[PDB]
Amino acid sequence: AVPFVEDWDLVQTLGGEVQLAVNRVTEEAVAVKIVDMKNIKKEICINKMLNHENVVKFYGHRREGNIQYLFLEYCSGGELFDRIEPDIGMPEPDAQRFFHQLMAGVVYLHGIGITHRDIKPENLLLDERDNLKISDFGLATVFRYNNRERLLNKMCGTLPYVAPELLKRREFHAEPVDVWSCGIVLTAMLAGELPWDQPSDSCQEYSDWKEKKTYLNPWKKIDSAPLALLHKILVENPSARITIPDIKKDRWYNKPLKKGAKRPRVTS
Ligand SMILES: CCn1c(=O)c2c(C)n[nH]c2c2ccccc21
Repeated sequence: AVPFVEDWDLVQTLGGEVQLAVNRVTEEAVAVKIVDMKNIKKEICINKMLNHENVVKFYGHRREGNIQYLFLEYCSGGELFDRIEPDIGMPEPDAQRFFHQLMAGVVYLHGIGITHRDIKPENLLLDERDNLKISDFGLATVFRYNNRERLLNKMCGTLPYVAPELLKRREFHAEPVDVWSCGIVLTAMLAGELPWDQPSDSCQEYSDWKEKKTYLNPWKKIDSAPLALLHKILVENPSARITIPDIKKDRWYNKPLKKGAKRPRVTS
């Protein structure tokens, strides 16, 4: 009915490319991922299955020849990456809250049989109230279908975030890989640095971690409570690695640290 409601002005480059689009009539904002098909099909397919408060909402897609347009939730708070101060990290209570939200999103995805495969701060966006949303399902895949798990073998992800089994084994379970990358994200949040270029014994920093030399860099900056959680996540053997239901029982995970968003108040 309302004449111009389907018109969106592309106002600014967010990061093919991602454009911030604003509705001509309502002024509602959305992100438009523009992909020059000249993976997308899978990405759209996967997005249509998604509906969760810690996952970037998918509004739809439009053809237009060789260009694919994916309409996605706009996250005005930007990337989590930008909230991490180099060599420092961020306040522990903030890191805990983002970690809780990240686990909520991951539990949701795993519950529907989807693995993201590329969790890292660049792919974790923040809304207007600093709620974290998992983004970019370009590398995502179905690991469970009709209640049967399929083992993965494709090497996907980003080296500093990738689990060591993906470098050492032909096949591996999907879920522990996403848990591992969440561990590296937690490290980045608390220390403002990545612990190693990749989880290989040829990597001095990685061997040092396996030898428990936590008086070294990023580890010494942590705090014993979140560090004990990291000791459970960053375990080389994915079969021994902590699972999400057990992360949710962790002492640090459950430690009261952060006050809720401060609301207006006065005194009489
Ligand atoms: C360029 C990376 N990027 C996105 O991909 C995206 C999406 C999708 N929604 N909101 C954003 C977004 C918002 C602020 C800054 C970067 C962003």
